[PDB]
Amino acid sequence: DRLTNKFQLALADAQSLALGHDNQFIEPLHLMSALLNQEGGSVSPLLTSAGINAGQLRTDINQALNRLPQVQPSQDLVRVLNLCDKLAQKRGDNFISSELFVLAALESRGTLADILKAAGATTANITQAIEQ
Repeated sequence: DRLTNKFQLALADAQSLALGHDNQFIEPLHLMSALLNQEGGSVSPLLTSAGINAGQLRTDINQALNRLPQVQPSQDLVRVLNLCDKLAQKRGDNFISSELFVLAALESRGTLADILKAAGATTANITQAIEQ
């Protein structure tokens, strides 16, 4: 799609994570975990730059993943990805990058947004990190 190759690869990993954890749906949480674990990925350094502890974030995200029902993208994920698209359009980006997911997730309510807020993320410090 309009997604960067790195973002597409993280999505594939998110699917593997959901499968490996016996979850029926790939949730924004799965993608965040994949992005946090992506060597050379943009998400971890973006968070560190925004003043958010990426290490503790993956722990809280893993805790949330551990709470999901066990038994394929969820509508939650489709929704957040749609906002990523709109955000890329508003910022004038040619493609949808991983950093936008952090911003879109923060503005999409639900568990991931709650975790990000508690971790110190705000539309302001994430947007600043993105522009930087």
